[PDB]
Amino acid sequence: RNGLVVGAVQVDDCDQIMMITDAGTLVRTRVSEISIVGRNTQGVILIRT
DNA sequence: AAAAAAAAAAAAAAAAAAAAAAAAAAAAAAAAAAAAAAAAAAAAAAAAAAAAAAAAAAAAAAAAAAAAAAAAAAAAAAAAAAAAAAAAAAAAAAAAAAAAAAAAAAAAAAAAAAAAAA
Repeated sequence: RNGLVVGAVQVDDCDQIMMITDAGTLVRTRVSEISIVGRNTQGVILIRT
């Protein structure tokens, strides 16, 4: 897509754990995973960084 | 023959070092277990190969979570001042091969001496 290019990382997570992500240019963040709903292997949703 | 420096007399100031003996620790150098790594054998799971198949991307289309707009408000990060940590550049150095000067052994031959023959 215009926004999405290449799949990067896959992490298994429960419904109350956080996902910390990093960017190549000295940027990161810590997000709560409650606010995103599972979907069936075909879709694009929420931009977190 | 003039200048300069060493050394020695005797009361003063002030320092430095080598070993013995026992018992414990701390460096520092070795054999020797012990496991990576590598060479050279047989051996055996994976790709190949082929036929056969059915599970998920297309396609229609609603709708429901969404990313831009608007607003208010909090305050992370960036650049400018200073103040420390830590590493190349350059120069210096102590043993260390090279050279030169003095001590001990060497015999050739003779002065002086000691000793004895007729």
